[PDB]
Amino acid sequence: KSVQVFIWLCLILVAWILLFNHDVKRSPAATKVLKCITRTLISILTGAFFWLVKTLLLKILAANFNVNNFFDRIQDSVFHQYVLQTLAWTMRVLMEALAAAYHVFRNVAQPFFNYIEEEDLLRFMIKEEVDLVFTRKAFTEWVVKVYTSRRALAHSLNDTKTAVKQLNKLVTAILMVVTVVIWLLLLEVATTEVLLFFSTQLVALAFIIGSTCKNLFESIVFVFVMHPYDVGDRCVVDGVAMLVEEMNLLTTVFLKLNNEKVYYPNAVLATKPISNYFRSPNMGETVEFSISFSTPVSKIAHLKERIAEYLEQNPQHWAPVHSVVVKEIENMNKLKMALYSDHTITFQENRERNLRRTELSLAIKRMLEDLHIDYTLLPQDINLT
Amino acid sequence: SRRALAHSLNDTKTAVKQLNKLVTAILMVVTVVIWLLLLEVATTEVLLFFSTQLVALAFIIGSTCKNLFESIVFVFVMHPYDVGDRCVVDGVAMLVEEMNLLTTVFLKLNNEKVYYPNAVLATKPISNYFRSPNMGETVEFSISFSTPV
Amino acid sequence: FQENRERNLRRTELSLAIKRMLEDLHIDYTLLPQDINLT
Repeated sequence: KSVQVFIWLCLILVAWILLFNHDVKRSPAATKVLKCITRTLISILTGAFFWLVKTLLLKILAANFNVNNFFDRIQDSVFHQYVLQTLAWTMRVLMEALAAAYHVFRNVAQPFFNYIEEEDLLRFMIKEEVDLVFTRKAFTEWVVKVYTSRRALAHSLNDTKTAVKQLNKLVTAILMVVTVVIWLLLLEVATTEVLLFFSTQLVALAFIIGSTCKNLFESIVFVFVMHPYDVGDRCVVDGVAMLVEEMNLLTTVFLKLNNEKVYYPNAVLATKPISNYFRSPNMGETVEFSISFSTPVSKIAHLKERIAEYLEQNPQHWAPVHSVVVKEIENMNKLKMALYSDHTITFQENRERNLRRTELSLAIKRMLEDLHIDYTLLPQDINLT
Repeated sequence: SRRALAHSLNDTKTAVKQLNKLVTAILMVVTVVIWLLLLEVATTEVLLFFSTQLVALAFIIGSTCKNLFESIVFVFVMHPYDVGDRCVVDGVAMLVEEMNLLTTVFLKLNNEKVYYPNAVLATKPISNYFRSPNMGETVEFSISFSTPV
Repeated sequence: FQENRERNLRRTELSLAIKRMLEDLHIDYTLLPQDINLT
């Protein structure tokens, strides 16, 4: 549409120029109005070119956001469509897009059949498709997680669209003011002195509002170019974790672990480190405990073997890889000990991570209790009088 | 090691490609404006209005391409580290993941992704484990003052 | 230090060796004696 209107306007301008290109001076009054009209056509042509470049910038930004998120958005949409069947166009579909779902899934599954019914999937989709898509409780949990992910993707898309719309409004206002001033200058109504007075007032005001649109530009380049995080991702700033809520050009709203709303200046974040749990791979875990310096090495080996067995017998929560490291020796009476292991998920699920850490700590406590590992304070010698 | 070298080469190629795109856009805008000026279509007053708008916008986007230039001179000229090398910043170790013109992605010991502004790193010390020689070790323990020599 | 896991394991092994060697040598640490006057 933009190129069509641009060609329309340019053809109109050239046609007008050709008609009056001939040197036919109807009257001195006609010349002034003709010059004013031509200046108006040139000014509106410049405005149309500005609009074209503006929409080009907006479209390239939208395409960058698409390459960033629309792939996962379309994947989630396809997964949801496949699940529903078992039980651009992609951008439009994404924009358009618990107990009840679990009940529906259970009803679809054959009675007294915990595993997914192959016949039901086959009748609704091909066997290969069903296998690729693939415990009633596990299926319900997966459906709930997929729905939550789709909702988060929709919220992220809406936030990005709102930010792009606000940026479009701002740049359109800038274009409007630029084109009106361009038309005024072309019309040549103001004399010299007033023009330089306007110029000096303009450089003054330019410094004034530059002191702020510098921060604005930093914020937009931060949110767009670096793109450290998306909506709904858990991030840590200054050592405190929080969840992204709203993406604005000048600010970003975050929710702390205590459901406390926080407002941040986007410009400041550009000068601070940002960590993302959602984008990070499976995260590690650390536990701390201490034992006596007199503990035999055999007990330490037994504890290591028990830890390895416990970790390998629970793959769903902890990966087989693990390590036990001695930190430091305190007066050769206390031996600092720590265990390192990796979850099967990231820190995004804070509640699940905390529960798993508590379970691991309880397991370590029990295992230490059975092994009879004891810690004793340094003996004190007392001389009576 | 071969996989790490391939990843480093790919990251360097991607950074060079992005820099090429940026400089090519700058060249394109420069040449179009040069052609427009040579054609001599605009009159005087509009030319100085364009000039003042240009110096204004130049300050605006300079406030940021200054940091951009600092980041590129940091990643290229100093070249403190490569992809896959373990580095320590502010006393915390991490692993290089992605090399971007404006930022560098690092992974902490807990497999925690971190994003840094490349401009800031230029003003902070950087230590590289991969490029360093064999490292030392220290252990701490205490004994009684009455221990015989 | 690039191999953080290997470095940590080697440090732990060295610490255990130091612990054992100190244990065999019978090196002991004692807190400063405290004098108590009853009433």
